[PDB]
Amino acid sequence: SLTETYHQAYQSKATDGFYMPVLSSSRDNPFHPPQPRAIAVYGSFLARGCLDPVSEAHEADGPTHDIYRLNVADDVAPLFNTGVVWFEGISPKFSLKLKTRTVLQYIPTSGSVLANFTRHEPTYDQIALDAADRLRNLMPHAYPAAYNDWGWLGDLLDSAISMLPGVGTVYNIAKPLIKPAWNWLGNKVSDFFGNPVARDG
Amino acid sequence: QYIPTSGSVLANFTRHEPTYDQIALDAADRLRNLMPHAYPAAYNDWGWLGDLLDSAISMLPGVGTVYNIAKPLIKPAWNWLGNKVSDFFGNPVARDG
Amino acid sequence: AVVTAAGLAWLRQYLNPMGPDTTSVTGYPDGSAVTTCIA
Amino acid sequence: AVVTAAGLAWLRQYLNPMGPDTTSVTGYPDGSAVTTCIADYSNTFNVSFPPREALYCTGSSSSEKPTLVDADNYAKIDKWSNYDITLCVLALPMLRNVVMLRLYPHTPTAFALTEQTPNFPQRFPNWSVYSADGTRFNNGDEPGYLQSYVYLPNVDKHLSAARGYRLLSRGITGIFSAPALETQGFVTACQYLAEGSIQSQSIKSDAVRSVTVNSDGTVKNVESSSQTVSSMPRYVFPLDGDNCAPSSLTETYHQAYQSKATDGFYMPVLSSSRDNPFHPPQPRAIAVYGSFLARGCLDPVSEAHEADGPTHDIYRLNVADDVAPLFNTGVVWFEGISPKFSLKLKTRTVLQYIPTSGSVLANFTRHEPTYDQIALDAADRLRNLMPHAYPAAYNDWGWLGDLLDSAISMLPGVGTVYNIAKPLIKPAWNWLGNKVSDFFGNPVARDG
Amino acid sequence: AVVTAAGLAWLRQYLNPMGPDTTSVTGYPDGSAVTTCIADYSNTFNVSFPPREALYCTGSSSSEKPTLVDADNYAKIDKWSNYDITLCVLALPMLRNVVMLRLYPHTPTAFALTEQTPNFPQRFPNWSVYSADGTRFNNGDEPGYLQSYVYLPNVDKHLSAARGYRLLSRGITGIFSAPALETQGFVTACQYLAEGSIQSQSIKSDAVRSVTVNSDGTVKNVESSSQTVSSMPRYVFPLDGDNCAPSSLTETYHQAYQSKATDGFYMPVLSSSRDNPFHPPQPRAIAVYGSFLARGCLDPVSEAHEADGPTHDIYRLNVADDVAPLFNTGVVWFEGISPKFSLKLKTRTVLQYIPTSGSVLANFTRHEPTYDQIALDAADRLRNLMPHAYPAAYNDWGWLGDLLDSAISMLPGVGTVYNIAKPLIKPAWNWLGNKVSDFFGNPVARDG
Amino acid sequence: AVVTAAGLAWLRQYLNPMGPDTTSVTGYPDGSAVTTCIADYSNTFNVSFPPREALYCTGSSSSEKPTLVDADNYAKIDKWSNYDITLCVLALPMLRNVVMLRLYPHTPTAFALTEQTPNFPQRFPNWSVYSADGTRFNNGDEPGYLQSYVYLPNVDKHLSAARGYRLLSRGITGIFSAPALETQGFVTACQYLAEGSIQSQSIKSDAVRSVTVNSDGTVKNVESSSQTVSSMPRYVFPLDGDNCAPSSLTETYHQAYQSKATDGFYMPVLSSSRDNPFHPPQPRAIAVYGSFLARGCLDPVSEAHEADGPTHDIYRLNVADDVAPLFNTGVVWFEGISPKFSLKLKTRTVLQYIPTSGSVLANFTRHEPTYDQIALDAADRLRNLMPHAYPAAYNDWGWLGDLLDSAISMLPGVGTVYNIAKPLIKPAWNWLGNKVSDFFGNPVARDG
Repeated sequence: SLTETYHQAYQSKATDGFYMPVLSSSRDNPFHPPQPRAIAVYGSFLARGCLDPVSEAHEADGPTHDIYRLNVADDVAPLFNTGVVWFEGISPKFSLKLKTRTVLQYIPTSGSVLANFTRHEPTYDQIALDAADRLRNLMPHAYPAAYNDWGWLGDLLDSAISMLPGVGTVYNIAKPLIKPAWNWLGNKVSDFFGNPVARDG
Repeated sequence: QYIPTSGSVLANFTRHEPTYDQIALDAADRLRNLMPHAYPAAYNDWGWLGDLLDSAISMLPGVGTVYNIAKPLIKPAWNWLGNKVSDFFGNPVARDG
Repeated sequence: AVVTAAGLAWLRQYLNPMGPDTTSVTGYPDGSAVTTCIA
Repeated sequence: AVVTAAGLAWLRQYLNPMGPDTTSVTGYPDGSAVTTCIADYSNTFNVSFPPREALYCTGSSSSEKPTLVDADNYAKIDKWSNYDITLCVLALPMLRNVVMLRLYPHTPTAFALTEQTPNFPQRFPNWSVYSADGTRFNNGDEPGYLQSYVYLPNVDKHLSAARGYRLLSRGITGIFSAPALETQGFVTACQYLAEGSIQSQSIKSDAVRSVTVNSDGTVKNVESSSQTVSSMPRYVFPLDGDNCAPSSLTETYHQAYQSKATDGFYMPVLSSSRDNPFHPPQPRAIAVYGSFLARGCLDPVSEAHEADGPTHDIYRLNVADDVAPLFNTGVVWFEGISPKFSLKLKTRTVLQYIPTSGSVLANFTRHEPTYDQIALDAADRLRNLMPHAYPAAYNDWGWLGDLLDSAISMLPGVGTVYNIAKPLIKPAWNWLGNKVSDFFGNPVARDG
Repeated sequence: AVVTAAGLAWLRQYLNPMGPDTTSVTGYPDGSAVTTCIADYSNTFNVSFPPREALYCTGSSSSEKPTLVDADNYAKIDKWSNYDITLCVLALPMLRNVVMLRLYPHTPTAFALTEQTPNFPQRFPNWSVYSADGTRFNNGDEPGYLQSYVYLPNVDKHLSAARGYRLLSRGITGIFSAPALETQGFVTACQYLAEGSIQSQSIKSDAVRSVTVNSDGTVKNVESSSQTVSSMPRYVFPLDGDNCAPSSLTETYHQAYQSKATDGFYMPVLSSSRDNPFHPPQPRAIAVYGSFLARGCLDPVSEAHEADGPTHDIYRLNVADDVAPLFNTGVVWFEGISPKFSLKLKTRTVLQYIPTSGSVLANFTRHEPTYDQIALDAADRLRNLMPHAYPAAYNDWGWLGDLLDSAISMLPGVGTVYNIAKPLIKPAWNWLGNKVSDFFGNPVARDG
Repeated sequence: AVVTAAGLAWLRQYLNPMGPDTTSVTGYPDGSAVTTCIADYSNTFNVSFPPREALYCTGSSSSEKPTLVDADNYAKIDKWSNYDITLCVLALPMLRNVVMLRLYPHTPTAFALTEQTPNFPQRFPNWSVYSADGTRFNNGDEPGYLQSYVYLPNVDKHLSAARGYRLLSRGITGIFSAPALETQGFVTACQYLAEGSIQSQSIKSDAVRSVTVNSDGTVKNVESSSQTVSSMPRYVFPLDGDNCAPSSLTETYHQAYQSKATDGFYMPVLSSSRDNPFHPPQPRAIAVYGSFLARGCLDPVSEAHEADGPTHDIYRLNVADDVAPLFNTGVVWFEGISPKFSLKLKTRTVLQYIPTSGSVLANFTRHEPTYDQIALDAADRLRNLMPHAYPAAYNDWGWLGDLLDSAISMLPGVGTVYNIAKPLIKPAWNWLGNKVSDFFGNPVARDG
């Protein structure tokens, strides 16, 4: 279902692993106070209830969606995507090395440990935020585990996407952007600028 | 618009063409406060729409402009009761229905 | 720097849903990159 | 005098239904001037050797009882799995039940059917067993082969809510896979027109024979109602079951496709007619013509024996459907297949509906009745040149479109504008020997 | 390379049968090289609300008795006359019985028929009543609608004395009239191909069940002759009765004609085929396809239940005739009609006969087998462009002939001599809004 | 843009099957791309007045007994031989049984058939007698005419071993001879399309009527199984038997051939269609449509009487065969023939087979699927111009090929390269008056 639905979904052989950078879905990232709360997942409703003309008594058993409690409490990062990866038909003697990197900003409370590690340099950059918002819909959902340090990033993708926001442009043309083909399964992979990606890992 | 679930009826009728247009969204946001709330039942196919209203509202968003001046925009008078109706550009609207 | 045909079509169908000119339907111009069906 | 873009797109989707570039569906270029919705059904199935729980008996065992599972006669089928097997897929022009799958212990001499109507034919995930002597299978008999129908339910749902339909294109891909050092086998595929029609077979009636011995009642109603009548009408396919063996198909049709099993197959089912009119949905019982035994009036006989003339056997499939007329019937055989195989069977069927008012289809209409006679003429011309099948991975043909459709579109009539597009030569589709050539002589290196 | 005069005359009489200039009849331009006589039947009828003496019951009341008049249930029909009514005229391709008229108290949801064969269908001046619950009407029931057949007797007389026939053209004019300040109502008209064929429905036979208790006679002839057989063959029309409501017809077909009731209608019934071969006269019972109820073999069922598969209901009209094949079926609805209306129904039917030797037709022969492929190609091309109907007074179209036929005759093939006759644009037949435009943009001011 | 050599050869063999230059057989130019073998059957028969030993009765005399010879009623047939006689040959499109011969004492008013199925129809050397009152003949009745079938056994043998067939061409030559000063008589010949189809006639069933008087058994199974059903399917030819008299044929068809008896005839049976597809061999009972007597539903009748509507009489020939579809049916009459005549009947039938694998035909294959649309278009164009027959010795027409085929091949479409080949004028085939003219005005002096 995920492969059919989402175009940027990543597929490959199990040996390729995966590398998913979770992306935000909003252009703003306001601070929020820590507030752990019990997490749950919406299910599906069974009784139609007032979805059809019914009596007053049956309004109560209207469309009520099942809520699956996880018995886990946490505070979530709003507007961040949910990722899901499947390894299908892998050997039962497998070994997965999971490596997670989570970087997040805090406002330390007075007399707390965080107060000893402070970055007093607040910068402002509207262009970067607009570029990230624009790139949100272009980047693939995942890459092979060894496909870090993409060549096309930074001064080609970021640059070539940097003049489009409004007309806030000083450099006329950086590089035309073509639709990449992330066909990892058939080894016919082309980057954002048509340059082929030979397997380096 | 729908995102069909797998093995559902909607999956047989799919448009695989996602387009991106920031200018159109900004123009709609700008026009939100100018358009009348309703029109006479027979007043479809407005002449002033599309390449006059949309165009003349299209250079204002930021400065994302290539065409210098399209058409100055004047405040319309939608006095349907007294038949003294003027469109967004001062052109009178004679009753066609 | 200029509006596209799809953006203009969406604007027309959003501002004039029952206009006779609007014949074909167009999606929201945001590049959602998902499989969509317009009804 | 020039083929439009819509006609070219329809030609591409008709000749290459499963091509990667084929994303937006386009209707038949005839200018029908009606409100229509084009539906595209893409389905994927994983066919393999079925387990015991997926097998059911077709004999009188499950006569009025529900589908009855095999009573652990699965040992013989495991013995089949000890040796190599044979796969057969038959794509009749039926809208739903897109293909019929058959498992054989070894390659048969013909595509035989059962004389008696089978009980509860099973959709793909479940199979049904048939005996080795060409009869329905009850528990304790000798299994001959397995049979299943690959069913599309959305097609049925949409056909129910439609005033008219017509099949635009159909393609079947057969991606084959097997464990390492176990990839032996050959694949054959062939298309041919089996123009079915609504016919009724000739049956006999029941005459009462009453001997009333009563003194007052001596009517003796011995009336001879044992005449010859016509059974219920069925859509009968004149498919050459006796001539559907692989070798006969290869030796008969020149465009038939043969290759190694690992290459799979990709069959773009074609149409045998130039016109594709709308037809009202009308499901009917599907049957297949057989052969006749009694010559009857084929020799000089009495007026009494003319009744039992050349009556052709009609095999009932116990499946009801509406078929796409004038579309080809396809047969593909996988011979010498390792029993631990896997077949990713993909199907893409695009068809145009006229939505019934208030139906769910009416919300997906698409109104541009384009008209392009050049595209239809090119499709008619190209019918005899395109091969019946290609390897599974041989999509996105370079010679298609700007090269083949252009080299054909200026042939019809005198409707020619360009001087000469490109000369057309006879291709050589020798996939077995790896010496494949296109319609213009360009070689093809294998991409799998 | 140029259309002859005979071909142009035939095209004019085919597209505009009731045009004022159409006086001399011309045959089909195919060079048949046979002795033929062209007959032109012009008939006029005055349809209005029937009195009590013109109404007859269709139920079992007149089963074997002759046509039985309404036993003063005419009070309910007068109550109909208190309100507005609905008229329907259905022009099937039947040669005689040119149209069928129906009176409704209000617009129906579908063009329904009776399941049981009606008794004594009545020709136009007499009507026959049908119940409100879709059944035949006996005295004391609830009348649902009135039905009549408009019959041409000369057509029957001439068809009897002919070796072969073919319909050349047919047109129906519907001049509407009503008292002053009582002219409300709308008129809709639509043509569509209902390609009938000779089919037999599936019926059940009668099995004898004898229990002979005699001591000497204990045969017990319990023979099961309750099999499924085919009824007598009938010419069945696949007309979408459930989809013949006015709104559905307008929303489905683009060329459908809608206007005010006072405008009447003028339907030039067209042909759906390029070839018009001669056919031998062969009257047959006329029936209409319905819908099916039991799915039968549309789902996996036992071999015993395959007999009662998707059997489509066939409604018998109790009318025998020979139909003109490939000619369109027309439906026109007058909704919201004042009950004190008047309809001058004119019909013009021109058809070619091959006279039987010694028959009365042999004295009216006319031998010039002209041949014109360009005219036939132009007629084929123009089928999808001409609207299905026009207002009653909209004869003698200026755009026809020198303008439309010329702008079409150079399209086919490369058979073009003149550089450019006139560009062709899409017309707008908006009779309701009085914004009508021709194929060349010229407006039309109303002439009535 | 130019007709190939294979297409020209096929055209020559199709229009002039018995021409002296026609030696090598060529297939249909459609590019079928299948393995085919062309078979050419040339047969010669010596028809004359049969002796007594060659005559058999068709009545109930030989009902289940074998063919029963005339019990010396041959005196009446000798009395026929005292006067002049009439010959009739009817070439139906049946593959075997190429023609049917009939001997009459005098010219009949129609080509009548027997209502009851005849017993043991006899192949050519043996004839079968039919009574003068249009019934089967038993010994002691009044003989009306003699009938025989001319049979090709090799055609049957080859049709048995073939997957598909199509008739390429057929010609029948009728060389006539008679003693000196005894050569009076006239010959007439005419071709016309009798497009048969697989139809079933409407028959009645047998309803049991049991009156069980037993005290315990009082079931009274009086079930009404006397309904109307369909008989076994037969291939029915709609040949105008009532309109097959010589004078009517001459007055109806312009291309009909008339001449003196000594001139014989030469009929190149033509095809009425542009497409000639392969068909699977499928022999079936052959029958002929007659006329109807009861009008039935042709008039307003009760729902009970609609069953016995216009039911057309179907005459069973008691002969089973497969026919060549869309090929013309030919009739030739020899009137006023001296009874001591002789007819050398030659037949040439060329047809293409698809050989069944392992059959005897597979050793005679000939693989060059040529494609020529121009030849097919020329054949379609020439159908209405060639006369239906020629004198027996009028082979090797000079106007054929370089003159007629060239003067026609540039007409279709705009596919014309040469400026002008030769103007085409209407020929005058007045063989009776010895004023014959070709398509170009060149006279023909008699060569016999």
